[PDB]
Amino acid sequence: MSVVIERIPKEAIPKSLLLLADPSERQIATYVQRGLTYVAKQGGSVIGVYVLLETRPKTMEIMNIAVAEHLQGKGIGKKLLRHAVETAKGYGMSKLEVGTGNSSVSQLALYQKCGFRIFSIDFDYFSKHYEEEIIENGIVCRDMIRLAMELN
Repeated sequence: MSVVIERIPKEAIPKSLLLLADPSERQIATYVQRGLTYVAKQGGSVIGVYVLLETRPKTMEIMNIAVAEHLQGKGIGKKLLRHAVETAKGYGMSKLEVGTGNSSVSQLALYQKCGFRIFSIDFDYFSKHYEEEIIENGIVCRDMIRLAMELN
C-alpha cells in the first residue's frame, strides 16, 4: 500500500522503468550522468522513478518520470511529482520544468493539476531524437510541450 521514495546512485538506475518514458538508452545516459535519480518502491519492488537535472540558473527539469504500467492511475505519478517539487525547493531552485509529448494528454492534465503551466512547444522534438515514430492513443507524439512551475 505505502509508496516509499528515495535517492539512488546513478550506477543503480532502473533503466528498465526509465525506458518506459524514454525509448532510447543513449538519451537516458545523457541526463542520468549529470542529474539526480529518485525511485519509488512498493510491494517489494521499484515501481516509479524520476530524474531531476539542473539546467538554466536556479532551474531544475524533470527529464524522465515513469510509473510501472500495471500500477498507473493509482496516484503514484502524483506522489513522485510532489516529491520532485519538494526536492527542487530543497536544492534552492526557483523554477521546475517538465516536458511531455503532444499526445501525452493524461500527463498534460496531471502536470497542470499539480501546478505546472504550459508555456512552449519544441516542434518535431521526437522525430528528431528517435529513429522510430511514437503513437499514443491514436495521436502521433511529434512535439514536446514544455511546462514550468515557480517554486520561489
